[PDB]
Amino acid sequence: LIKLKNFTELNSQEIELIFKWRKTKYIDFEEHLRFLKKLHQDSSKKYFLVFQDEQIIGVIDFVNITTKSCEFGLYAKPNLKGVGQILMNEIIKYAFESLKVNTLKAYVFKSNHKALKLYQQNHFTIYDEDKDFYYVYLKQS
Ligand SMILES: CC(=O)SCCNC(=O)CCNC(=O)[C@H](O)C(C)(C)COP(=O)(O)OP(=O)(O)OC[C@H]1O[C@@H](n2cnc3c(N)ncnc32)[C@H](O)[C@@H]1OP(=O)(O)O
Repeated sequence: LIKLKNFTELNSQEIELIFKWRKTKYIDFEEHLRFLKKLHQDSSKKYFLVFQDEQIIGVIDFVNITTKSCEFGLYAKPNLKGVGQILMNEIIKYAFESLKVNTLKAYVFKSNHKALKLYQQNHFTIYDEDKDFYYVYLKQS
């Protein structure tokens, strides 16, 4: 039902679509392609387009991937609501089962209450804070 499409396999329609989330100019298109090219070359980052029954519902990402940890991010398709939990399920499953990391980490601006609540609901704990960010983690064991 829920499937992950690696950014390394995106087609031009998908690239067009997702980078507009908030007449494509050549410089924007070219900058998106250069990003996708870096993803082909960098095993420490992985971005996925997430599908639910052949409909796009958001993007998830894992960066600073090591054998023990990673950072993650998520972004709901902007016309959809209530898909954060699905994206979070996928993030945790993929990190624990596919990357096999013990620690999942993120940081978010303190004003991002939607994201914080979602992380807290999935048993994340705030372990640090600076002027801009809260830093959260979840450990498998
Ligand atoms: C790459 C990155 O940007 S990573 C940083 C995190 N990602 C982002 O900030 C990207 C922009 N934001 C998003 O894509 C979305 O807002 C997401 C994915 C974070 C959340 O999406 P959704 O789950 O669709 O949002 P939704 O409107 O359902 O709200 C999620 C929950 O927070 C709750 N919430 C909303 N506002 C508040 C608030 N002020 N205080 C506490 N909780 C709140 C909702 O009631 C909801 O509760 P539930 O989980 O009990 O149902």
